[PDB]
Amino acid sequence: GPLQIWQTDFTLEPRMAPRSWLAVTVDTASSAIVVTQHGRVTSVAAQHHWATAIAVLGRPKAIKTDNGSCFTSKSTREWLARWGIAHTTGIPGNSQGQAMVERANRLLKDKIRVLAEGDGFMKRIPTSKQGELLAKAMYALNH
Amino acid sequence: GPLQIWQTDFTLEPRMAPRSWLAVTVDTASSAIVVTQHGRVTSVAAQHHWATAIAVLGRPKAIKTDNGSCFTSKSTREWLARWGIAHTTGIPGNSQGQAMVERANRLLKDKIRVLAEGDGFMKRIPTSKQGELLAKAMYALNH
Repeated sequence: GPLQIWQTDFTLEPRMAPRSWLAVTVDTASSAIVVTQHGRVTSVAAQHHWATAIAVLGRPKAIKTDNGSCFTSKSTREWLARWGIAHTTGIPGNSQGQAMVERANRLLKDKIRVLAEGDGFMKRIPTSKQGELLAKAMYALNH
Repeated sequence: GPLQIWQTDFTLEPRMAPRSWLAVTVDTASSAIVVTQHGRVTSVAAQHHWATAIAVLGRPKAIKTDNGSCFTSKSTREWLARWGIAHTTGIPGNSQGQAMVERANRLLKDKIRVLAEGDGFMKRIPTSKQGELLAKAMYALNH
């Protein structure tokens, strides 16, 4: 739709190392999730994530995040303005701007663990298998 | 929907080198496009592409391709059977199974060129900028 409001954060998932930082977006009205893998939490990683999320879900009206450096930076402020997307920040875990994405963090990590163990991976997923496993987890949660 | 029929092919786009092989899927009923970048045309690259496409569009009922090696291989036949997705092959360019995806190849390449030149890239896109540019092209065509 034309009035989406997203919540975005980062969560660490060592099953996906070396690119173990998962950037996670939930669309607040639909609950759809987009997830991407990153080697580090940086302003540019957030921006790469949102570029992917726009290609999957469409362009949102606003994004809610916490007040960490990758969200409060001049870089990210300009990227969001470039796209015409509004942005509000708050404290880590604030229920208003972040509780839904915290729940998606946990749903994703549980699903990644179940799929991985099912394929016989009890610890880190082999690098060559990670992309398809992450995409299967996203498919499964969105169904 | 639950009855999608896709057409998939590969097209070479040197603006995106070194990962210049674009895997392209169109959903035949909706005309939505998914595109991913690959360094080589292989059975596994097709499979990585379709894993992404399932996370974006949902699981299709069938996929139409040509009869190249990456589509007729025992590997790809098993991957598709694993997912419960039916598959038909035909001759390169057959209008029945491939004309729509050939049109998406051309729409994508034109859009990539327009965006790239707009950002001042007259030849290859800088590697660090390619992911977001490809995702912008996919967004723009699907809108």
